[PDB]
Amino acid sequence: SGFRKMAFPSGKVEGCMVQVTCGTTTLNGLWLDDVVYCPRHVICTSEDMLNPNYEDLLIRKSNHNFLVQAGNVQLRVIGHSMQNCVLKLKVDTANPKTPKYKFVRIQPGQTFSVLACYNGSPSGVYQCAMRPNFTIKGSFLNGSCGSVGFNIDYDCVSFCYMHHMELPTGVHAGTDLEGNFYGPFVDRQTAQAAGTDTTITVNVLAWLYAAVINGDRWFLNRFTTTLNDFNLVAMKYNYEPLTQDHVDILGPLSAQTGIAVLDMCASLKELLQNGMNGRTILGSALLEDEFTPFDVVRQCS
Amino acid sequence: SGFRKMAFPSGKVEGCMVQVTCGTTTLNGLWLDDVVYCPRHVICTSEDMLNPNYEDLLIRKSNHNFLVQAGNVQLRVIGHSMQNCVLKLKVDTANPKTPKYKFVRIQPGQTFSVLACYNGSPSGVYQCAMRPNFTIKGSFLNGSCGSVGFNIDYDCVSFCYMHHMELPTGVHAGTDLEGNFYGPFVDRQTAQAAGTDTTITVNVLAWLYAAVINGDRWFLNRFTTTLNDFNLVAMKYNYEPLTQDHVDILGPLSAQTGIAVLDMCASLKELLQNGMNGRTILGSALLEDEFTPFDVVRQCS
Ligand SMILES: c1ccc(-n2cnnn2)cc1
Ligand SMILES: [Cl-]
Ligand SMILES: [Cl-]
Repeated sequence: SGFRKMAFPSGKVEGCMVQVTCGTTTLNGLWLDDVVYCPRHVICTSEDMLNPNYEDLLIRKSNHNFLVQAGNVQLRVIGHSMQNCVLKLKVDTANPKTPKYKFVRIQPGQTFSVLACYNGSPSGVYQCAMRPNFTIKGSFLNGSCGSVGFNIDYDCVSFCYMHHMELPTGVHAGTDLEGNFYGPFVDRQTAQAAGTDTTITVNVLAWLYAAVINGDRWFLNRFTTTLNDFNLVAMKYNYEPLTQDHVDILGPLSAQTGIAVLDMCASLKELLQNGMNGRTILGSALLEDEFTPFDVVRQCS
Repeated sequence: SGFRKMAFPSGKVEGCMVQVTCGTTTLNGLWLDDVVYCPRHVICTSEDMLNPNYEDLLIRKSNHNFLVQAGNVQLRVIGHSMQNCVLKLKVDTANPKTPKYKFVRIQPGQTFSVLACYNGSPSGVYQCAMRPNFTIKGSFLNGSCGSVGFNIDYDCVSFCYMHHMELPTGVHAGTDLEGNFYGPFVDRQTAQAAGTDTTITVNVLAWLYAAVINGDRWFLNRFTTTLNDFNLVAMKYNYEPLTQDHVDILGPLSAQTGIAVLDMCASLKELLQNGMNGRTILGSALLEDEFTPFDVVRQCS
């Protein structure tokens, strides 16, 4: 028993991280087979921050303008191209530690592991969720650009996030591995701000199911609710709408615990009105929204 | 910016994990140089566990009683002995992936990373503190015995923990890598309970520094206090005594923020007496005590 924010083992991603330099700028890159992937903003200088013309800046570069380094080894670049907001440096060696892998774009609510890295060297690993406003709440300092997010299901690494920038409220924005941004953001230093965030309702419900599995029952009640009345209440606390999709997805946890989805919704409505009155759930005094239904089954018996 | 609970990158340890079987029991082992380390309880039947004599059960075993699998490869056991509550299985092959390592014993209040494993295969990684009552709050299911805890300093892995059991309240107990238990526990099926736990004061203060550095400041105040006055409030609230050594360790952070420890104690005093007056600090409605000063300095600089 127990329940914790748990990241994937990071070893397979570790053997892929390198350092990319261009001009006076150093950040991280991702070395798979004979390609290194990194943010395209590595090629910008001082007055290329507001309105860069990336196609114009790239055509002016030669291969020897890019210094790639894996530990002590210097890799040698033999070609370059751009795909959306990601740069692809072709190199003369294939990475011997390349795992089985794939690129996947995730949706709001999904979780993944981040491997934070500086100068091509891993620093730590933690779990994040894609927020409804298309940002993540991470821990990134100067030099962390090019760090990646991933899942590992059944020995295959799925890459889903590459870090590009921090927004004014202290939250983080990036792309998939095909270089398309999550949300309406752009790789320019013009003023930009995230939309107001909301709580991920389906995830909170999954976590209440986890608490019941781990032996907590104090917050249940004898009521139920319609799906519509639930949504009218929950939106007044900045919770995301629960859909029939989400109801279907909680079917297995429902069946294991014998508490119907709409009964558990009634419990959530009550918690929102009352708070916790000194108690905790799985060691938390807030309602947690960064564990998916799939994360709950994986971690629990 | 941002602040997250973060494990060390786990790859140097992932390369050391194997499966060990004796009769019908399977669990995890640690393969370093030409030895495999695992809990001595692997040799026990259900009935043995009620009241085991390990001296006698062990002399009755031989090398071929133990099956050791690294991936799909059998390791041959050529010797066997016991050190305290850990079994040492000598094998014919040195681990080509052995990192630079040593065995260390940690103190209460110190943190470390856990690599949860099942049938010799790494499953997840998370951070824990050694509680004052010598348990940890982990997440473990059957088959997790022999999973290990560790820190990394430069290139050197310091191994500090091996998982042995779950207590009735859902918390976890284990040994160092020399087989000595943390806390007053024994490796048998008998009645055992965790002592009443206490809050780690110096860590709570570290986390208040992290909050301030990340722009959370509401809980600050004009006041200061004394070690003596504070300690008498702490004793009442089941907080550990704060010592002059703790005050010194927090030195870098006092400097960085301009808030002195005894100033921060006044803030903490009010929070214990009054409450959080609703709010949250770094996304928590609890006072968090599982981050050390080093953890905070590491992450934030
Ligand atoms: C704009 C956005 C992000 C960055 N950085 C990424 N890693 N360090 N800095 C630099 C300029
Ligand atoms: Cl998804
Ligand atoms: Cl309220």
